Amino acid sequence: QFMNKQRTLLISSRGVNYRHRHLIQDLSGLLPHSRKEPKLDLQQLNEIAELYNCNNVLFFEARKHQDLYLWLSKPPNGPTIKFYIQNLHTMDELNFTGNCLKGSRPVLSFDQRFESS
RNA sequence: GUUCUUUGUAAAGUGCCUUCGAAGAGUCGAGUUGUUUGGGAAUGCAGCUCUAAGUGGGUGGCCAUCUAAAGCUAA
Repeated sequence: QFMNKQRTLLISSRGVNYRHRHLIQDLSGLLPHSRKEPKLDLQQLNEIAELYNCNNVLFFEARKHQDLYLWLSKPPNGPTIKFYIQNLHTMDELNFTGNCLKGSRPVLSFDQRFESS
C-alpha cells in the first residue's frame, strides 16, 4: 500500500461568509482525503476526531465576521497552531483562471528558511 | 362648588417571618435551491430533506449581557 495516510476534518465556526464559504469550497475540494462536517467550545474537536476517526484537524474561527483563526493540529496529541488570515485570495477570482482536475496531490514549493526556526 | 350614595366581615397597600416558587416546538438549529442584503452575501428571508435542551438557550468578548418560538399601546 502506502506509507503516508491522512484524513482531515473540516469545520468552521458560526457567522460564515462568502469569504468563508468560498474558502470552505476550495479547501474542502482540495483535500480528497478529508471529511466535511457541519459547523459548531474548544474541547469537543479531538473527540469528533474519535467519532469520524480522523487523523488531521483544523478549525476556522469567525470573530465579528472578521477574525479568521485557523486552529491546526493532529488529535488528540496535536500540537496546535492557532492562526489568523488576511488578504485572502481564493480560487474564485477572475484573474485566477484555472480549472483543476479533482483530488490530485500537488507538489509543494517552500523556502528553506522555515527550518531556521 | 353644591348635592346624593356611601357597605360588606368590601377591597388594596407597606415592611419583617415561615412554607413554596410554573416561564410559549415542525420551533430553535442543521444541508441545500432560490431571493435579496450597501450588512461583509443566506446577513435576512422562502422552499424543501432532517429536527433539539432545563442550573437550559441566544448573542458577544474564562467573562459580559438577554430571556425566542403569543399580543396591545398615544407624542
